[PDB]
Amino acid sequence: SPEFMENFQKVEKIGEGTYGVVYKARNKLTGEVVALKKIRLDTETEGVPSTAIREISLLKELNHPNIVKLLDVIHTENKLYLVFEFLHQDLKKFMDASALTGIPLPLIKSYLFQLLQGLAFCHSHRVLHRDLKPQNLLINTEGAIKLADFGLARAFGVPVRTYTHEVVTLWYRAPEILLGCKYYSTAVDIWSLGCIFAEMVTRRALFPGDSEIDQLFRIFRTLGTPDEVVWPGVTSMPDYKPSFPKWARQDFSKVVPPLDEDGRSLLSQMLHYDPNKRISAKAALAHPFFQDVTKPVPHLRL
Ligand SMILES: O=S(=O)(O)c1cccc2cccc(Nc3ccccc3)c12
Ligand SMILES: O=S(=O)(O)c1cccc2cccc(Nc3ccccc3)c12
Ligand SMILES: COc1ccc2c(c1)/C(=C/c1cnc[nH]1)C(=O)N2
Repeated sequence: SPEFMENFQKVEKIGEGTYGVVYKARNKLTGEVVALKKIRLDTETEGVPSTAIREISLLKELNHPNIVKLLDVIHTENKLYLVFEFLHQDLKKFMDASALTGIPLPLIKSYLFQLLQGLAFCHSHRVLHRDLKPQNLLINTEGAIKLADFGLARAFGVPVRTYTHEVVTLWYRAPEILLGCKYYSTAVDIWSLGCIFAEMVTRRALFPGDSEIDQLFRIFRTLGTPDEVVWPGVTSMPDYKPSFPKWARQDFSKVVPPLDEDGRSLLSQMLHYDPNKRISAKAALAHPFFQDVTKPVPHLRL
């Protein structure tokens, strides 16, 4: 039974994603709360490009406990509304609410483990998220965390220039992308997740840059400016410049003080410069850091 936008009551804005504001809404019929993503279509040059639709088809096929569920799609004139299951909060809001004490370690471990399961599934299904950030990681009352707001390799609808997409995205962007690499791999998601892991532990973003070059310099200042020994081929990457400052590597003992050797070991493998040495989602699940992983329920307040 087709739904119509007149069947949904706006409740409040709950997020700012790649396509603008995300609304919490209530289906006037069932009384069910949902999340709405609006996409403005620009049927100009030729209409909707098959290419973009292909990526979306793969996303549509995804079915996993750690990937937000799409409940319905609503088409209008030049618009597209996606009706999603509503989850309590996103990771950014949760961290902001827990910044005075920080997220308990078992929860950090549980969320990272679940995100790795979600990514392992995506990567084995030809799907990369590409824009991982705390804001698009959704947590529910039952302790689950889910991936949402996937980035497409190909632009789909009309772009939405927000701080989140133009700037925040940069903070979690893999160095090979910043250096203009030809074709990147699923490893770019592992980098993003590694940055998020660090952030959950320190309660502060690891590399908050405001431009690609500033982002790159912030990364070099902490992990050290990469070289051919550490990352074979780095000096020949499209945007690499011999004139980049040469910073020495800082110890994770200083970068993420609270973590023990198992945590640092995992983090180091996720933030490896060489995409070829960066741990895979599947391999990460077997890391000893998750030896005592459980399924705790969070302390959500609003
Ligand atoms: O294929 S649909 O079932 O609509 C669909 C289902 C779920 C998510 C979608 C995201 C973008 C475009 C779609 N299709 C689309 C294609 C052409 C014009 C407008 C929307 C999506
Ligand atoms: O919205 S997302 O949270 O990524 C999403 C979540 C769950 C299932 C999805 C299926 C198709 C397209 C999506 N996203 C999408 C990405 C780019 C443009 C249009 C739709 C899906
Ligand atoms: C950006 O894309 C999406 C897709 C489905 C979603 C949310 C966001 C979403 C966000 C959210 C933010 N704070 C509570 N819920 C939600 O509950 N379901």
